[PDB]
Amino acid sequence: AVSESQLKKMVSKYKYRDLTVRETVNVITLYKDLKPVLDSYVFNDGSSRELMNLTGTIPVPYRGNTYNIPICLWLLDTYPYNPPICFVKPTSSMTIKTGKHVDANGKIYLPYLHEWKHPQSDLLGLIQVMIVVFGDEPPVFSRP
Repeated sequence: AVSESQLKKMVSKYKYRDLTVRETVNVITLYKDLKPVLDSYVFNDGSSRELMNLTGTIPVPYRGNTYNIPICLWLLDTYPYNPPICFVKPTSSMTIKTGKHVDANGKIYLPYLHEWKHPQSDLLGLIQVMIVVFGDEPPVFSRP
């Protein structure tokens, strides 16, 4: 019950709508898998706010097979800086291989993303980085 029409109304509060709606579509439309979501956050029950996110899975060649590495997407109206946040949410069967980018908090803080600044930031690359980092050695593994 959240079509493109309703999406606009949900992302109307955002400042960079044209960039927030184009960045998401570009991905979900290219990776034909990422599903758009809308979750509002609160500051210790002191103040709420509308927030959009993207949850889905991304294939990956490993061990001679095609594994799926689930990952979530976070968005902001402008704060703290501007760039969208990244997070991972694997399944109970999967795990979180601690490393340099895949911390124990399902975070994906990458150097390429840390020092990332538009106009090269379209969200399309934000997903590609993981496709490469996870394409060499997926951390979501579960030690079969």
